Amino acid sequence: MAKVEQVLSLEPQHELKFRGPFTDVVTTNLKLGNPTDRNVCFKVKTTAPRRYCVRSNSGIIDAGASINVSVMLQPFDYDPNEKSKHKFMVQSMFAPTDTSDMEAVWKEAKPEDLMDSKLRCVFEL
Repeated sequence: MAKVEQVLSLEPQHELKFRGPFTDVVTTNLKLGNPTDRNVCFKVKTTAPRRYCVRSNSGIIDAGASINVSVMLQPFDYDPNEKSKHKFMVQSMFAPTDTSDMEAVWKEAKPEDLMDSKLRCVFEL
């Protein structure tokens, strides 16, 4: 668990993308914890090769650990996947232009998010 109010309080849409996604707002706000459908846990690390974004729908909650902060060791956990070459703070090289956008998100407001959001969405593929 974590600061339900400080960290999980995602409802204040102020500054972020543009508005509240349909699936994300509900799924994110609804799933303020267990990100799986089956099994009892929070996260593990290793995941399955989907190349579409850790879904963790199968309830391989052990698979849905690299979702972000859920991890306990590292937000990247790219250990077993050197070919894929991953990293969370370092990810700005792989593409994530949003890294510089982090400060710009609140500084520039939505206008900056819309640009970096559309940019990351297209780059992510």
